[PDB]
Amino acid sequence: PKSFYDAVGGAKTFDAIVSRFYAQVAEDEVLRRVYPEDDLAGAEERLRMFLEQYWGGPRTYSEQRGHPRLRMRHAPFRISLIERDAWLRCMHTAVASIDSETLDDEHRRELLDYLEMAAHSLVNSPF
Amino acid sequence: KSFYDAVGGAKTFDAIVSRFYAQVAEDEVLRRVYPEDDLAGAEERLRMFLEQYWGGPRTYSEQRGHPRLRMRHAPFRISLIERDAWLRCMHTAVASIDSETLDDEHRRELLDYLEMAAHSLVNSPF
Amino acid sequence: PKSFYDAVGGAKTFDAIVSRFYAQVAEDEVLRRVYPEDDLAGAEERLRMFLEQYWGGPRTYSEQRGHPRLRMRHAPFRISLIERDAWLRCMHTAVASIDSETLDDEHRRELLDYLEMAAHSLVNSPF
Amino acid sequence: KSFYDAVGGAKTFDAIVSRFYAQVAEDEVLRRVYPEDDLAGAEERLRMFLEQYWGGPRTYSEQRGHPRLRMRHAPFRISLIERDAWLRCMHTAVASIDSETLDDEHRRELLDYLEMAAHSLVNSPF
Amino acid sequence: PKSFYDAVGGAKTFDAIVSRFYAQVAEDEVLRRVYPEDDLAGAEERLRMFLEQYWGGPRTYSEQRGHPRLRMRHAPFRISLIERDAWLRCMHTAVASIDSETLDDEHRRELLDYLEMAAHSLVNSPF
Amino acid sequence: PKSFYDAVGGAKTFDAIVSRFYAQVAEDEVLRRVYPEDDLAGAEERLRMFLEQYWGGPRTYSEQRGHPRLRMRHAPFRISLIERDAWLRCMHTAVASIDSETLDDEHRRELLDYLEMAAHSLVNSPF
Amino acid sequence: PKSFYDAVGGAKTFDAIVSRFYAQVAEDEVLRRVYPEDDLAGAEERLRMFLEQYWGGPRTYSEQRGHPRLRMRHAPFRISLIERDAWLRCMHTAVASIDSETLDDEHRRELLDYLEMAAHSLVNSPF
Amino acid sequence: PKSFYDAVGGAKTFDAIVSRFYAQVAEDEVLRRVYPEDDLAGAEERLRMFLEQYWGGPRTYSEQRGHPRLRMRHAPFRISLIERDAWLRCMHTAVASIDSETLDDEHRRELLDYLEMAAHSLVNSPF
Amino acid sequence: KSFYDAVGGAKTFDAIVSRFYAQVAEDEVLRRVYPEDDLAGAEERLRMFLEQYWGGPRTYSEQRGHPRLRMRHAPFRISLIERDAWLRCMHTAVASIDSETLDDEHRRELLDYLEMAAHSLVNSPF
Amino acid sequence: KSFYDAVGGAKTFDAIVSRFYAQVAEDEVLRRVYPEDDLAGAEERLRMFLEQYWGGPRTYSEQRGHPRLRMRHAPFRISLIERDAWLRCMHTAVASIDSETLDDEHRRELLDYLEMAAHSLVNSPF
Amino acid sequence: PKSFYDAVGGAKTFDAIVSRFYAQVAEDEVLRRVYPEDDLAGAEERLRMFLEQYWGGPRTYSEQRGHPRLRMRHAPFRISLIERDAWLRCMHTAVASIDSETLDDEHRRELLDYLEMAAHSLVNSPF
Amino acid sequence: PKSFYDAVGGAKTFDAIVSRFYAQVAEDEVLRRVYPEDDLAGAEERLRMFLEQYWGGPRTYSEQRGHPRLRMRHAPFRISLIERDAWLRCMHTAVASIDSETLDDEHRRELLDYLEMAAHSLVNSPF
Ligand code: HEM
Ligand code: HEM
Ligand code: HEM
Ligand code: HEM
Ligand code: HEM
Ligand code: HEM
Ligand code: HEM
Ligand code: HEM
Ligand code: HEM
Ligand code: HEM
Ligand code: HEM
Ligand code: HEM
Ligand SMILES: [C-]#N
Ligand SMILES: [C-]#N
Ligand SMILES: [C-]#N
Ligand SMILES: [C-]#N
Ligand SMILES: [C-]#N
Ligand SMILES: [C-]#N
Repeated sequence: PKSFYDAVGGAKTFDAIVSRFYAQVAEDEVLRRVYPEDDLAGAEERLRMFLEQYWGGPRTYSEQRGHPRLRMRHAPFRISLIERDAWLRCMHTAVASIDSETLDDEHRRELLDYLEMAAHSLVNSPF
Repeated sequence: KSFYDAVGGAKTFDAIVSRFYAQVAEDEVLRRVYPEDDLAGAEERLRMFLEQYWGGPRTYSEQRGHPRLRMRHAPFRISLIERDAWLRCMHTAVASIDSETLDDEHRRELLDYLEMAAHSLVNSPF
Repeated sequence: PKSFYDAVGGAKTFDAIVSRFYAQVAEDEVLRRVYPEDDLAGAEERLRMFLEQYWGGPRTYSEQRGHPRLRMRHAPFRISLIERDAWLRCMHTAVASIDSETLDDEHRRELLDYLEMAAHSLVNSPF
Repeated sequence: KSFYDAVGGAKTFDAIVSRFYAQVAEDEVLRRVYPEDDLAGAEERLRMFLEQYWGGPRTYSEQRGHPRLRMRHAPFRISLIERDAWLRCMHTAVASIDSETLDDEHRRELLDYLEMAAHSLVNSPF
Repeated sequence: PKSFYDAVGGAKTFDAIVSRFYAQVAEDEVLRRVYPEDDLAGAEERLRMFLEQYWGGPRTYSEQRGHPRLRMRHAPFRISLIERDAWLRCMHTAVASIDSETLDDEHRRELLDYLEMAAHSLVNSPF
Repeated sequence: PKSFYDAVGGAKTFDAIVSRFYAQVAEDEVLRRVYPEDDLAGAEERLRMFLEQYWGGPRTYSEQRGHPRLRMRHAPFRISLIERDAWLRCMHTAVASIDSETLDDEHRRELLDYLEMAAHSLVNSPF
Repeated sequence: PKSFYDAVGGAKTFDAIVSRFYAQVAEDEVLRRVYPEDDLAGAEERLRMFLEQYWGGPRTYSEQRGHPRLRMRHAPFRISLIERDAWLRCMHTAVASIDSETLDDEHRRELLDYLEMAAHSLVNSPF
Repeated sequence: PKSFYDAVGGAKTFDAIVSRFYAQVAEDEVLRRVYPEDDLAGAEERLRMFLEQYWGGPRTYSEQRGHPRLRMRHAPFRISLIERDAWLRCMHTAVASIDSETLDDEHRRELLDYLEMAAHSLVNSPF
Repeated sequence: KSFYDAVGGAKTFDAIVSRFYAQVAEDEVLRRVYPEDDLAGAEERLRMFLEQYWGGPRTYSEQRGHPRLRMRHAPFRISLIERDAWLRCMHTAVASIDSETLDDEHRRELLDYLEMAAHSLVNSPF
Repeated sequence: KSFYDAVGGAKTFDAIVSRFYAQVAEDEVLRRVYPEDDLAGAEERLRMFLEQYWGGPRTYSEQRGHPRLRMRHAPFRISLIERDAWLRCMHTAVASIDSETLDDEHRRELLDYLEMAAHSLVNSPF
Repeated sequence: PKSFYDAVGGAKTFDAIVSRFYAQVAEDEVLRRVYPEDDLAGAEERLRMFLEQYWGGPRTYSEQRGHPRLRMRHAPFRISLIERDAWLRCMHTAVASIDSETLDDEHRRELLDYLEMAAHSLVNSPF
Repeated sequence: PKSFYDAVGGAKTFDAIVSRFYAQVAEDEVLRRVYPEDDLAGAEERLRMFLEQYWGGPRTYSEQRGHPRLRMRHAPFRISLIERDAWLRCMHTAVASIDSETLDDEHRRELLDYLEMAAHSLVNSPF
């Protein structure tokens, strides 16, 4: 279709990204100890639902979670440039794992531009 | 041989669920409850769920994860009235399938399942 | 202008109501099992913040928790008429413990009418 | 006026549940699922629950604690067959109450609840 | 004659089936959400012990856990055809991983017949 | 037949005993440290159900929990004479709180003889 | 005499400071974008209660608001260096309006050192 | 009585102080949110053991816990003047509950002086 | 009647444990493991524990809390050697009590208990 | 170098444990506590544990998992009577092993251990 | 270069040993049941920290945790010869994975000699 | 280049800054009392790695040190306003030792703003 979500391959693509992302998080010395060790599956699910929604996919995230209120969702954690950069490192790996046939050069840039902006907007701590 | 295969698999479930969701679209009661405009996503997810439920492809759980139907319906006020409207549309959809595709035994099992599941999802007094 | 909140004695009144409500809950065969055993302090605080906001007091609740989304916040719990009635019993006890000088008949009635309707609107289970 | 008082309260619920459980005793399907002999305790617990549910005395939760119906039914295999037999018996018991006592709207409300609750408690394929 | 347990290679075989089953579970989007994430080792062991006993091996299971009472042990979980099918998928691959020298065609048949019947018997939910 | 259960006032009596016992348990320097502190309500309920069943009341305990297997259910805890004595002190207080019209002298003596014997039977540790 | 609160003039002084502070906030281009849009009366009350309690005066703050969680209560708002500085300007203005007889050199310096450290510590945003 | 501990009545006195102190904590708006709600028995016990040891009594505290290292022990907690003042308020109440024959004016003063100083030494946060 | 009362109550326990801890002070193996000087506190706590264990006053748990003997012995290296020295001191202390106070059956019961308890507290290979 | 190898390894532990469990089968006290008939699995598991404990093969943990002996003995009432019967039978078994295979130092070390462990496993006043 | 820590490659080497140790622990049937499943990252971190300090590197361990007090750290666990042997197997594998260029034959002997003596010193249980 | 780290000269710049910083600490009357007593070599290395990572350089800090827990890591040390100011003096001196060609006015301002905020936020002591 027309939606960014469908253009990039819909649910299959977002599951692939968020899934490979959280696998990176597991091996990430920084983020390993940020994400609640006991709730890894649920965390992945919420991030996927959110990104699906954001890019014009299902609006399930909002029905389940409310307005994103990301600032307040991340308030429990001390996110400095170090966490921001680790998150982006993991996400860049995840996104780079998607072939160019599925994910355009134009769609890739748009996505990465958003992620880069969003991650910085959520920094809430000097260390 | 799975139920899914026995009843004609993908074509049958697409026929049922597309006919069901075409009805929802024109149903006063249900239009009020389903998200406001394009029911394309709702149709896809329902179809995928039923296909996996009856032994077909596992693409529902692949795309939506472990089923948590009560929680997924929780945002919506499903009273007896919505339940009955849903069941009417679904009975209509199933009735559109011929006896050669969906034999009497499989028809009864499918309908028995859907009625009880629909009752089990009622989550609101109004 | 005079707010319902100030008219009824503000923070002090709402703290009396909610604390006494939560003390009744602990004593209630139905409800003591519903409220998470390990988070009664926070639970009490969130209800208090919500009610203070609803009735014209501080708007901290919305800042901290977003839109009330009460249906989704109660979704984790099977609330039938039995839990609704037990909730109203406890709340009625709590409200009755406020004197009439503080909470006059008119404001008492308005409060109780709201709580009755709100409790009825949160029923989400047959049993 | 609670629903409980409107329909005649304890007198009515004892009449409904007495007549219900008298049928259970002779229903081969249900006789097999209920504990093997004296159905007095099962009758008393179902009656107490219904009385509390509809706004009467709190004896049920005082004696039984917070309602946990799915878990309390979990030891028993309640398939569609048991559900239907339970419902048949309940309808038959409710039909014994006159219209002066249980008017049309209340009768409908009660039956609607019981049908929905029974579907919601099915917990076995056979 | 020989026990079923000894005939198929006893503890080593049952350990292999159940550990491979449990690794499949972790990679199963349906089932990884159903098994308590904090208790996977203990859950594996209990299944292992049950199976060893059922097939004529050590009766430690009964000593430690009492009668199987599998219906009540599974009551805490909503097991529909979806979870039943996912369980059978994971178990089928685990069993398939045992070679024919260890696990006869006749024995393999008998084991699988039982697991398929038992998994179906434990469905307790419409969804 | 007349059950001991009915003779001593049935569900109401057993609820009063077990509820008062557990309130003693909370003020007990020995026992408050033995009972998992996040599970006191479920603990109270299971003991109530067992005691109702033992004395000829509802057989719900057996349905929900199987055979009592009290030895194996207390195996997780180090029960020495110190814990036995503390348990009995609290239970004696709880039983003493029931009036003589509800619980007459001979039923009281029978109930207490059983509890004393049962408490001693669950001793599993030297300290 | 004894407490910092009494030494500096108590309720009188803190009302003078915070009222003058929050009258500054109302006209402040930076801060009016961050404080909740209209009536700053509740904001002033809460800040004043907090400061009064912090310095050893009445415990009204915690009685009405609970245990201080300043980071979380500020988390809804974007407090960058710009807002921190703006807040400190208003506060320095407010403190400078108190004469030396009421707030002597020693207490003035102590107060301002604290406010400086506190404000810096509440920065939670890059922009 | 030659040791401070013995002079003031030993174990009985210290149990009474710390017991009553912890009861005050539970009623304290500031402090009940600071002490982990699932570990109150243990926390009371550790403080008792520490205080017994500090004042010339049993040296069990250091056997069990090592060197006090109170600063590091309190590092997980934001202790500002507000928490310091509330702790001291609860402790003054506890100490005041002991008669003067048991704890005479001279020992009371030494104990209070120490507790005031120690609470101040543990402040680690601006709010 | 409690074991505690049967053996003469406080006087007997004070006699046993005082004589026990007087031995400890001169036992080179035990002197090395008990904290370095005044064993008055250790003696008090052991006595209170044993008095409560055998049905006497609850002073032990009142002052010390719920018993956690393994954790309380954990700071100390109790090998077979320390276990045997402790047992010998206790045997010697118990032998100081006459048969009129501590009859043959209660003596055996006490000794059997101490032996079991002492073995269960060994926590070191050296 | 391993205690297991020093005492003659598999042959020795099979010798000790087989003769031990032969005694068990004929022991009134023990016969009552071990599972009612074929002591074959019990013998196997004890042997494997002792073998692993003393530095031999890891077959025990491979087949049985992390050791949890207290919990594994919990189902059985092991009073001092059962402890003493077990120890007698074990001492008999060990005494059937000659000094050249099990020298005086390894014998004492083995017996010290078995005594301590058996004492630590008493879990019942009767 | 000078300290043992530098001689063997410092932080890099110790991270490799401990990390590889903890991977072996996860596949050890004895030890995976001993280490708290919910705290593996922290466990590895604390062991790394301790070893780094012990061999003359950073003294962060003592700053954060105090004197090692390893007997008391291990008291919560039943460490018999079986656990001792499993630990040493895992650690020997981890150490053996370090090349002889990084870890001298003389430094390897010294490291392993310490580890073998320490593991034995921490045995605290018969089974 | 594009990362802050690269734009300001990367490894060379950070080594120069932190080398010059820690050379001062050694002879600083205030700071020498707070840093571990002798060889400030490890401290310097650790601070450098941290700042390099923080500004988008190598991840060597998290690789060797884990996730930043700066508050906890400074917890052992009494950092009042005096130590804060002494630290900032030494750091401002080190930063001033870098020429404008290497370290932009723009980048210098950003770096200094961060260091001031970070340092203020790490104050953990009244004295
Ligand atoms: C900047 C570094 C970030 C870190 C360290 C981080 C970390 C976390 C953590 C620890 C959680 C809680 C996990 C859970 O329990 O759900 C979370 C939640 C979440 N994050 Fe992030 N995150 C970062 C950035 C982002 C970004 C850039 C996005 C979107 C573009 C995002 C979207 C979400 C969503 C949608 C949730 C779930 C919110 C909910 O509960 O509904 N995060 N994040
Ligand atoms: C009782 C009457 C029912 C009503 C009024 C109802 C209504 C809805 C609505 C409004 C949604 C959200 C649609 C969207 O995504 O925009 C939904 C989702 C869904 N429904 Fe129903 N539904 C009913 C019964 C059922 C039954 C009986 C089933 C299957 C047995 C079912 C299966 C599903 C599934 C699989 C989803 C998607 C869940 C997810 O993956 O997020 N529903 N339903
Ligand atoms: C009908 C019976 C009700 C039951 C059984 C019930 C029970 C609960 C429970 C168990 C929670 C979770 C406690 C927590 O952790 O926060 C909760 C949350 C809450 N409830 Fe209720 N409740 C009922 C009705 C109401 C009503 C009538 C109101 C308002 C008038 C209300 C307002 C709230 C609020 C504001 C929260 C916190 C939501 C948040 O997280 O922000 N509840 N309730
Ligand atoms: C679906 C068909 C049903 C069947 C076959 C069934 C059967 C049973 C059985 C066998 C028991 C245990 C009886 C005993 O104590 O010996 C029971 C308990 C109970 N049932 Fe049902 N039941 C059904 C539906 C319902 C419904 C619809 C309700 C209420 C709306 C209900 C309410 C209860 C209550 C309150 C108990 C006692 C729970 C307790 O306090 O332990 N049942 N049922
Ligand atoms: C139908 C799909 C099934 C699902 C989703 C499922 C899931 C579960 C879960 C979540 C548990 C609790 C894990 C724990 O011990 O903490 C469990 C326990 C257990 N399951 Fe299943 N299971 C299924 C089928 C089966 C089958 C077919 C068998 C036997 C052939 C079985 C045997 C057991 C046993 C023996 C336990 C441990 C009971 C105890 O606590 O003693 N399960 N299962
Ligand atoms: C001798 C001292 C005793 C102690 C220290 C003790 C303690 C405990 C504890 C800690 C639990 C587990 C609570 C939980 O986490 O669920 C428990 C369970 C239970 N206890 Fe006791 N108990 C004692 C004696 C008794 C006696 C004498 C009886 C019967 C007269 C009894 C009956 C039960 C029952 C029925 C359960 C629930 C088992 C289940 O899970 O179904 N206990 N006890
Ligand atoms: C750094 C610059 C600061 C800014 C921009 C700021 C801004 C705000 C805002 C917008 C609110 C919510 C206002 C409302 O209720 O409508 C608030 C609340 C509050 N602030 Fe600040 N603040 C700052 C620093 C401080 C400092 C330094 C303190 C005390 C030392 C402080 C103490 C408080 C308190 C006690 C509350 C009320 C918390 C509650 O009970 O809900 N703030 N602040
Ligand atoms: C200044 C206000 C204080 C606050 C808010 C406070 C709070 C706390 C909290 C929350 C804990 C952890 C509870 C636990 O799990 O053990 C704790 C531990 C402890 N506190 Fe305090 N405390 C304060 C002052 C003091 C003072 C003045 C002393 C000594 C006179 C003290 C002695 C201790 C000891 C010995 C522990 C246990 C350390 C251990 O784990 O061994 N505290 N405190
Ligand atoms: C096995 C040989 C034993 C040795 C070497 C030993 C040694 C010790 C030592 C060194 C202490 C600390 C003394 C102090 O306060 O300075 C202690 C405490 C104690 N011991 Fe033993 N002990 C042994 C066996 C036993 C036995 C068999 C019992 C009781 C049956 C026992 C009961 C106690 C009690 C109640 C305490 C005080 C615990 C507390 O409240 O902190 N001990 N022991
Ligand atoms: C104190 C007297 C003892 C008695 C009466 C006793 C009795 C028993 C019994 C009845 C069983 C279950 C047998 C079966 O599987 O059918 C058992 C299991 C076992 N016993 Fe003992 N035992 C004693 C002491 C010991 C000692 C001292 C050890 C080792 C030092 C030991 C090691 C084991 C082991 C390893 C098992 C198998 C545990 C498992 O893997 O499931 N026992 N014992
Ligand atoms: C003998 C076999 C051993 C076993 C079974 C064992 C097991 C454990 C376990 C389960 C923990 C708790 C993990 C945690 O921190 O959550 C732990 C902690 C620890 N162990 Fe071991 N360990 C053994 C030997 C050793 C040895 C030989 C050393 C030193 C060379 C050591 C050093 C440590 C340290 C430093 C900690 C963390 C202490 C702290 O909390 O600060 N362990 N061990
Ligand atoms: C406020 C004034 C400060 C003082 C007095 C101070 C002092 C110290 C001291 C004494 C240490 C331990 C040194 C050692 O390992 O021997 C340390 C560690 C450290 N500091 Fe600071 N510091 C201050 C501010 C800062 C700031 C602003 C930063 C970064 C923006 C910082 C970053 C670090 C790092 C990364 C460590 C090592 C943490 C670790 O990996 O263990 N410090 N500091
Ligand atoms: C549902 N649709
Ligand atoms: C159900 N009766
Ligand atoms: C903040 N005011
Ligand atoms: C212990 N003495
Ligand atoms: C054990 N034998
Ligand atoms: C800190 N440096």
